Amino acid sequence: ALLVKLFNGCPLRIHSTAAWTHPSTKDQHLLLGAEEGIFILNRNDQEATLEMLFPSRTTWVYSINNVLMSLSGKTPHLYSHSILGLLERKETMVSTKIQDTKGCRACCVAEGASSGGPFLCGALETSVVLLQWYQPMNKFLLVRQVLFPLPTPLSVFALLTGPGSELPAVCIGVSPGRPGKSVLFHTVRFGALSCWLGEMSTEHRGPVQVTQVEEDMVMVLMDGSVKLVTPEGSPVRGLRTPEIPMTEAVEAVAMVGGQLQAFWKHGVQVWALGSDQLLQELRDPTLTFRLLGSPRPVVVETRPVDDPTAPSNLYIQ
Repeated sequence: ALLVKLFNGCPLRIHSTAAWTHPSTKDQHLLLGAEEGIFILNRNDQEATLEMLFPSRTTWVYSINNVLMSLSGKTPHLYSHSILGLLERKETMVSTKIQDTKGCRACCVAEGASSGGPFLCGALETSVVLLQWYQPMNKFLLVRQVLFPLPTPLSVFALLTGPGSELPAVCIGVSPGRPGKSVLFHTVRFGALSCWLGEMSTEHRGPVQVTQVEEDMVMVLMDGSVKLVTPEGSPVRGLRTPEIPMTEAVEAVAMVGGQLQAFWKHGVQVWALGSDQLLQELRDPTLTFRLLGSPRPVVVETRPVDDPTAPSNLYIQ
């Protein structure tokens, strides 16, 4: 009804997805970070093929132009890959390990924008690394490494950028603020050493998610609700009612066409604007749904309930 099938019976264990379009061509290819390695999804006519590009286990994947960034290896490192190079090594290294990223547990992205980004932030043990996009070399460069108070286990790990921020800041948690209107972000600027005590609610209740969707708007999933707030955590005035209660046990959310897409164990819901309608909805108790990537593109995974051993089907939005 809403989801378009990409692949039938995927035997891979997929952790992360990102998109890429071949220059001088039309169709974008899906890049997949899997336990089995990095794959590209090709499609000649009505046949889809998953082609391996990089053999190391991969938990995180990200592309900009013709560069693929990845978190890979049994001992994790941040990598950069030439996508064209990877492809040319499979036609019938181009892959560089990045310094000081050994043991990296997680990477988040900030799409600049006024700050001369994009920016990558990798979490280590007692420190974080900050990488900045450097166009003249089409390369991310490590501009700052700093000691940082990292929770264990990592929960929220996102980059927030307010207007006027020269650099993004690190958000490693979120808490309730004004009941049903605002949130309190746990953001630490680079070089600062802060943490939050007391009512450090052990994982609130269930699913939590912090995702900056606009220069001055952050999407927050917390305590069965989705709030649209400023990067400082204030409610976004203009327009009205920036909160949407979740009817389902929503696990993940995304902002796509200015619309809110929610994902839960047995479905996908679409919501409109600042909070009003409910547009489309996909429900199926026989299928276990799982968000793989968002918002560009949205990639969703299904399996028969409840057979996690089974191969999966892949979809786009």
